[PDB]
Amino acid sequence: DGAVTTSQIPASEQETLVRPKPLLLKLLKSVGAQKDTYTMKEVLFYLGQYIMTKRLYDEKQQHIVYCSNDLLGDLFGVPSFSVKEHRKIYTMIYRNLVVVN
Amino acid sequence: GAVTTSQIPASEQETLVRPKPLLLKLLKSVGAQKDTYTMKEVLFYLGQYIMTKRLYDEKQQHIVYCSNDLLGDLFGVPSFSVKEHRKIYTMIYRNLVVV
Ligand SMILES: O=C(O)CCC(=O)NCCCCCCOC(=O)c1[nH]c2cc(Cl)ccc2c1-c1c(-c2ccc(F)cc2)ncn1Cc1ccc(Cl)cc1
Ligand SMILES: O=C(O)CCC(=O)NCCCCCCOC(=O)c1[nH]c2cc(Cl)ccc2c1-c1c(-c2ccc(F)cc2)ncn1Cc1ccc(Cl)cc1
Repeated sequence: DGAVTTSQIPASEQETLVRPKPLLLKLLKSVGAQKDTYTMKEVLFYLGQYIMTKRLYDEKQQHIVYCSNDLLGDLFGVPSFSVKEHRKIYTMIYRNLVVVN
Repeated sequence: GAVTTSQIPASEQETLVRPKPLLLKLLKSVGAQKDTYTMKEVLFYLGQYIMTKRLYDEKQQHIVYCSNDLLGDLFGVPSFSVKEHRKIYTMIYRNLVVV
């Protein structure tokens, strides 16, 4: 299973095991995820998959994602965001999941 | 899909190309349906291929290790930097056939 690491977020935090809520789980499965429980790295991996495959990044500024009017925009609750602002991105993903025990 | 740059003239990114069979197969493995693409479109599918297979280095995410992968056979290097767009265009241009 794919996973991505960032240098901006503590390791132990990236390794948290989590259970996506239904909308998020549906998004992940739409890009090939098979399971119900993931580390946060694996969640970041499949969301990268999704952004890429729907070409949500802006053609001119490819670090800006326009998620407005898209399921991702629903989940995150913003029209757009920068892929450089990782803590921000973790904050947005968190309300869409439950931590496992 | 489609993607573009700014180290390469935008006109040139729109150039219409016909990948050779191995490169075409690589593109088919990530969902490309056509025989001919814009260079932008080819780049887009190559970026997807690299993302999906995690060819990029874990730490240095702008470095791609293609050694021992079909991508390496095509490109003829074991690694390269995604920031060197001309070098990447050149590698792709060597893997086309004529429409
Ligand atoms: O040329 C330059 O100057 C810059 C080029 C460059 O450095 N490119 C490197 C791209 C590396 C991509 C590695 C894989 O990344 C991911 O899996 C990933 N997952 C994400 C999920 C979200 Cl919600 C947002 C972004 C990404 C993302 C990604 C992306 C990305 C950009 C556009 C796109 F369509 C897909 C992914 N770029 C870097 N990353 C790494 C990353 C990891 C964790 C976090 Cl919290 C944020 C970012
Ligand atoms: O997290 C951070 O702090 C910084 C991260 C960041 O800035 N991310 C930028 C967003 C990534 C953009 C994704 C869309 O890009 C592509 O479609 C693309 N296609 C390629 C084909 C090859 Cl052979 C190599 C790289 C890419 C690539 C890509 C990538 C990339 C990096 C790692 C990866 F696994 C996949 C794509 N990063 C930027 N790009 C843009 C780009 C466009 C044209 C050319 Cl000639 C070179 C690069």
